[PDB]
Amino acid sequence: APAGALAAVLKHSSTLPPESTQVRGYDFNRGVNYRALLEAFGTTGFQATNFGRAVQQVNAMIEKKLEPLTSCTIFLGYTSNLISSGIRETIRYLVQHNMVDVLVTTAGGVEEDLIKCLAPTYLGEFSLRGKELRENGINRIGNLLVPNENYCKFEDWLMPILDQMVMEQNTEGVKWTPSKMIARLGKEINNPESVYYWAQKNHIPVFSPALTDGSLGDMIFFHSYKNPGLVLDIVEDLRLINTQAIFAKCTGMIILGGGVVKHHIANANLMRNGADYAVYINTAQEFDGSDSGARPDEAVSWGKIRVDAQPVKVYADASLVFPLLVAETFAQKMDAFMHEKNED
Amino acid sequence: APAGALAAVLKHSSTLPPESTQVRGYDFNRGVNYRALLEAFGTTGFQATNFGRAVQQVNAMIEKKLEPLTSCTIFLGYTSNLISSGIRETIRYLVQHNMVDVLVTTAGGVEEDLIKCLAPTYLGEFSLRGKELRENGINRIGNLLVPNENYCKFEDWLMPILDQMVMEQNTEGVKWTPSKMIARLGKEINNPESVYYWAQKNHIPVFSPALTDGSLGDMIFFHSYKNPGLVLDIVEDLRLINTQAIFAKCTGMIILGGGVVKHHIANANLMRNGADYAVYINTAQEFDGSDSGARPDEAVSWGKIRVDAQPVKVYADASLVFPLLVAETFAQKMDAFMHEKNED
Amino acid sequence: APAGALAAVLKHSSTLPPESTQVRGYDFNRGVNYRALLEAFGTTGFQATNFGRAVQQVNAMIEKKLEPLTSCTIFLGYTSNLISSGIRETIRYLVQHNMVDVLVTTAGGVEEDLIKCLAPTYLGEFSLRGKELRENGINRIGNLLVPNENYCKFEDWLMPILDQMVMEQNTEGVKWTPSKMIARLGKEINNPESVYYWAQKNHIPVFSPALTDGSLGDMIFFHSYKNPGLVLDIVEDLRLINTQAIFAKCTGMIILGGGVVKHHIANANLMRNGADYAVYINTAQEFDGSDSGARPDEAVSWGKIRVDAQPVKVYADASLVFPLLVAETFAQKMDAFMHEKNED
Amino acid sequence: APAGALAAVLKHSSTLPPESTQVRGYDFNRGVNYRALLEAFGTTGFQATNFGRAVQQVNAMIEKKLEPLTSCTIFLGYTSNLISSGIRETIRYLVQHNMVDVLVTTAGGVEEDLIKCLAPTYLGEFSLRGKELRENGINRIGNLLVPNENYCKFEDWLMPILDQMVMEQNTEGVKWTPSKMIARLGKEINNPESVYYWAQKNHIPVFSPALTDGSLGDMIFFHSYKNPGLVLDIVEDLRLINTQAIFAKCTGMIILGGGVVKHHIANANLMRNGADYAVYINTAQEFDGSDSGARPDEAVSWGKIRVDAQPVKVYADASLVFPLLVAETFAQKMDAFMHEKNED
Ligand SMILES: NC(=O)c1ccc[n+]([C@@H]2O[C@H](COP(=O)([O-])OP(=O)(O)OC[C@H]3O[C@@H](n4cnc5c(N)ncnc54)[C@H](O)[C@@H]3O)[C@@H](O)[C@H]2O)c1
Ligand SMILES: NC(=O)c1ccc[n+]([C@@H]2O[C@H](COP(=O)([O-])OP(=O)(O)OC[C@H]3O[C@@H](n4cnc5c(N)ncnc54)[C@H](O)[C@@H]3O)[C@@H](O)[C@H]2O)c1
Ligand SMILES: NC(=O)c1ccc[n+]([C@@H]2O[C@H](COP(=O)([O-])OP(=O)(O)OC[C@H]3O[C@@H](n4cnc5c(N)ncnc54)[C@H](O)[C@@H]3O)[C@@H](O)[C@H]2O)c1
Ligand SMILES: NC(=O)c1ccc[n+]([C@@H]2O[C@H](COP(=O)([O-])OP(=O)(O)OC[C@H]3O[C@@H](n4cnc5c(N)ncnc54)[C@H](O)[C@@H]3O)[C@@H](O)[C@H]2O)c1
Repeated sequence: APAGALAAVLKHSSTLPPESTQVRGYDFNRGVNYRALLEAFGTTGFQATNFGRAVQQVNAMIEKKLEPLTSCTIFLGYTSNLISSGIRETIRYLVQHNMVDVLVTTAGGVEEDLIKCLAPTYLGEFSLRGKELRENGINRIGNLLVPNENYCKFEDWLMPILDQMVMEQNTEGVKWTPSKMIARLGKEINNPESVYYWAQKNHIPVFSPALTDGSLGDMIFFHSYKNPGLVLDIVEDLRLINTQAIFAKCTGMIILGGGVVKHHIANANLMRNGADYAVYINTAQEFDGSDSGARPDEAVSWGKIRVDAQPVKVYADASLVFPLLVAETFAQKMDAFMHEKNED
Repeated sequence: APAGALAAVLKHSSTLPPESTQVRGYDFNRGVNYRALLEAFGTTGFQATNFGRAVQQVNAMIEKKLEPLTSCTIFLGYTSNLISSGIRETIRYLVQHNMVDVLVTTAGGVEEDLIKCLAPTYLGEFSLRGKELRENGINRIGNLLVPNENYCKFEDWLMPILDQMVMEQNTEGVKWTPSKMIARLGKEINNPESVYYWAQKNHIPVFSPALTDGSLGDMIFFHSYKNPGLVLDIVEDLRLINTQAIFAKCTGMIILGGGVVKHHIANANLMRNGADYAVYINTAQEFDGSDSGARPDEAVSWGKIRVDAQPVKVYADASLVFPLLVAETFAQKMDAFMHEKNED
Repeated sequence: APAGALAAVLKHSSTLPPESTQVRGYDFNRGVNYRALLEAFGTTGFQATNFGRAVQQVNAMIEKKLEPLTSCTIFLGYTSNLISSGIRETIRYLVQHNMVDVLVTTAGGVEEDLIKCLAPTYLGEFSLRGKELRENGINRIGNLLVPNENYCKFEDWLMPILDQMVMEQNTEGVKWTPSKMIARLGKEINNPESVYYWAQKNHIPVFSPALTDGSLGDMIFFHSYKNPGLVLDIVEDLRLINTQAIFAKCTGMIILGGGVVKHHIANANLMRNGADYAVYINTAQEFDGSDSGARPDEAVSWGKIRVDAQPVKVYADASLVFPLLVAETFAQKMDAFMHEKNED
Repeated sequence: APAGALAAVLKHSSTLPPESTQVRGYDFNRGVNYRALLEAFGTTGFQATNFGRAVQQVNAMIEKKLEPLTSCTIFLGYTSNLISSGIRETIRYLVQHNMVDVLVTTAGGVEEDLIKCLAPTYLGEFSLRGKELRENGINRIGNLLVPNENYCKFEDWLMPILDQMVMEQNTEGVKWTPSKMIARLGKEINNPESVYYWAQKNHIPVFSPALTDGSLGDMIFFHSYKNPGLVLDIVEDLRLINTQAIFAKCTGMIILGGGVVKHHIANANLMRNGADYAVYINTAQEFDGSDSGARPDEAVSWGKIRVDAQPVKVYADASLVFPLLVAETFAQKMDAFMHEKNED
């Protein structure tokens, strides 16, 4: 056999350091121990290992936090489609129990939480044809369906609030911004199933720099005809979110998806020279040079994540991953959170 | 041989309709006829066929347009990373020659066009480690590099302009919005290599609902300490972009990337019950239910693309695709555009 | 407000049919009921809903099966990297308990199961540089590491077996094929942690048309110098796998990943005019026209999946998804499987 | 303004080294100079820059080659769907003019080249429903269509050849392997539009370890009933491809797509301790730990690409990219290739 071929293929290797962990998956001969099955993800490899790390990182944020400021300010960011899905429930649970500090989402992420209190969203199919659905006034969101009557109901609900918002702006001197508006709609919806109802109630601010890119925008638009003058300033909200990072004792970032939401949170944390913890769950890829698809390491070069931080990115659909992450982290510390509130 | 196996595998088929086109790629035995090679993409299959269709669709927008209003209002949308790349040149060419009507981009998409007039962006690698780059103050964007000194220069350049913007707001009654600001910075940069210099000059509006999510935002933030009060209203800009769709004789949408940009343009066109032409070039996928990754058909269900329109989506990095699309469309009609301006 | 704008945006919609299911995620206020949390994936939307469907489809295969033939022949296919990961354990569990009928994997999928009985694979990082690792003789597989000494040990282990295989071929008339070889190596490894040890023991055939594309191939190659003549025929294995589909009472397909494995299983089922059940878990996309990235519906056009079947594709990394699918399906029916074997 | 905030954001940076290249895209004010537009991809960034590098790397392989052995043995690998597309023409052009040395493809990649000489493939849509198409006996491949009558014609064409192949095996002692078979079918098809007709004619071997995974396999299967005994050995083909790498003066790898094809070529080059040049064009991602989605650097850790080589991976659909790469490389050196053959 060719010598060089043998040498190339049969190259010797010294052993790895003792610290090395072996790949090993959950053994179902033990039966189904869900906690152990989930912990086994850590040694399963690929994205399973990253999920395992995300659980450790989020648990570290929480532990730091349990040591109005807290020991660690957690920013929770998500894209609109996640509020359309059932992840809306998971997010509402975290906010209801004051487990995160700052929320930032896109317009869809705001409006659809309120609308779900008015009418439901349904399961559909990715394959459903647009023409046929439009003839029925049904809007398609992935494999989910939002009947357009939902937005008609949203309009009926919202208009009276916009009348009052412009009145208050003009007679009471109110300076409206996306966060102030979102807090208002949250108080107005007055429904325990609402993310913003709870955020408003727990004084957790919600940032959304492009609040006008959606249904709420359409309503603001039409309403501006009979009642012109409403102003939504994005500058004041910039100061608010940035100062939360700046004066935080320590920060963690839990970001689902990419775009403005992801970038906006990481830019705020650059103001303090980087977040101390960062966990991402998104399906974007880096090859196109997009910010949305950038590995957490690129954020390190910008100084948005501390050079000594251990950021984790899980490549996967959050609808699948987020509830499992919450089950193994926040949900496992309910007593600790309550204890901090004097309820345990 | 098993009968049912034979029947299943050897199932007969009638012939396809005469209208059917055969798959066939460019024959290099002809040598290199670039125009024919590009036209051959149409019958090559997969994304090549979609690129071929995108060329036909954009050419249709242009032809309709050549028949202050024009016969077809073209909205050009792009994400920030594309202005970081050399596609910034392609976009500036289209705007310089008044070939598109409305532009919408994200914050990075605005600021980096101006900054490139102050200092350049360089080629780097996706692999460059964040820690090492940060120790040098180098920001990484995909396989591109933006030295942080660039933003320091941006700050020196921008501050005087922000002083004047707040002065004008307070003594001259100016109501600032993202588009008005972008037009101002474009006039200020006064450089022929600037996209916004040309947009401002050709009265092509630029929308950017989250103009604060970036460097310009950081500068607005810091500046607000010595000179507080600047207001950036996103509501008035909503009326402006929506009315462009509403009063357009016909519309076309050329969108690179996804996120707010893509959604914002399609929402404006819903105001006229859908765009007449739509071409997309992005790398997002639909499985995660994201708006960014939605096939053009989902937009049809919302009524953002006319049910009778033939939208085209090319799955590919625009840095590769866009210059070829411009070469085969707009660049092929320079004389026609000039003719409309009485220069031919 | 513009009339047509209002009409377009405020289009009415009738209600959806009563059969419609509402999107709703798990409510953590209930605490952590893992079974309910997993069942809630079904109404969470996006890939979570598809995972929910995959569980229902696999449970249907199993139920049909529990009604040497069985009521439903399940083909289990997987790519090499999944045997490198801890999913190797999940697969071995299914095979150990005779829960699937036919296995098909690539070369890596065969050899690495045997090698893990000789030396372990470790956790590494996607970021580890190739040059540095090669200087140490460490092979990188995603975020996993395979020290090259592992293959040296594999060679020491395999050579004696290859000597015997060629002897038997030449003096005992044995006609070697990939499946016969894999069964032999499985018997030889004689380790309860081995997938092929169990397959061989439970008479579950393993197909691998390109068994030579890997380490086993390198060893076959070098060995052919001192002991030439070994023949591995891929034709006989074709008859074997095809006849399993043809004479099956009913079939189900559980495929992880794409490529040859996925295509080979679906082609065998075309021989019976399509599989009755099909569940896929892979991360491939359809835009490039690849077979690996084709939606299950394309398989329907070929007649590889029955037109009346309800195939499910989950877009996600199987290292994350497969153990959860097994927990909710096969692992929940251990007693039923044992009952069929007279052990309950 | 907060000091630490200013320090973090306004961090100074020294200038980059003089060797740094600036990002800059093609300026269409020059008109359309296709050669310059393509060369400009190099400084455009993202995948455009990688395409630019792929052109330089392939040109280096060719230059080395122009210095039966040649100075550089080029392995050309591609997946089946690319032969279904018009890229079949591009590949046939390279083979017709003896520009590559070894070809390796999957089963579909072999059979569909032959079938296209019998009947054409057509343009369809990704959206075409499987049920409807199957009722018509039309097979769907991405946005392409293959009428099933094509395979019926393939069967009529192939059977006589298989009768002879088994006759020759049994009376003339022929030992069949995938490469020997493919050479035979190539000679048999006797059509200048056939890739394998030209490969056979130019003595360019074609490897395909899973030649049975497709239509040719179905035909081999059915034929084995009346004429049993045909043997296709994959071991001898292993020696052939490996020795091409081993005894090559220098090697280059041009791989389109992933899977067996990609892995098989890189494994052969490991026999010589790595390929000297490597260019890849595929859409696979690394996150799932797949070999198909591995960055070229992982191949370096295995020693399949020389540690001192500059491999290039372009993330994009090859139907779009490959013809442009050939236009800028091989097609630009036709005279040089002919010169080496004494035709110039
Ligand atoms: N998507 C909707 O349902 C919806 C509804 C109303 C308005 N909008 C508008 O669309 C704009 C853009 O949307 P976003 O909401 O900005 O971005 P998308 O455009 O919603 O998502 C951006 C990126 O986030 C990642 N992502 C999306 N869903 C994910 C998931 N399930 N798991 C993990 N990663 C995921 C993907 O990488 C994607 O490319 C919003 O600003 C909003 O104004 C969207
Ligand atoms: N990316 C930057 O360089 C940069 C710079 C400054 C600020 N920002 C901020 O980041 C926010 C989010 O970015 P965007 O700019 O909103 O989105 P990304 O988050 O820039 O891109 C969103 C989606 O667009 C698609 N896309 C990206 N690049 C593409 C390409 N080359 N070809 C085709 N498709 C492509 C992808 O599917 C991607 O998931 C901006 O609003 C901005 O404020 C980004
Ligand atoms: N990958 C390895 O570790 C390895 C080891 C030895 C040999 N090989 C050789 O490489 C060849 C090609 O590999 P395969 O093994 O054929 O294909 P890959 O090339 O292993 O995977 C092919 C496709 O499967 C899907 N996929 C991969 N991993 C996945 C995951 N974690 N979850 C879901 N989907 C996933 C992806 O869409 C991917 O593009 C094999 O035939 C084998 O001979 C590979
Ligand atoms: N795809 C077909 O038309 C077809 C036809 C007959 C038989 N088959 C069988 O399917 C098996 C698997 O197919 P392959 O042919 O092995 O792999 P695919 O499974 O054809 O492709 C594998 C990977 O290659 C990459 N890829 C595919 N098309 C690409 C493109 N246009 N540009 C760049 N990258 C691309 C992708 O990352 C993909 O995940 C073959 O071995 C063959 O036996 C396929």
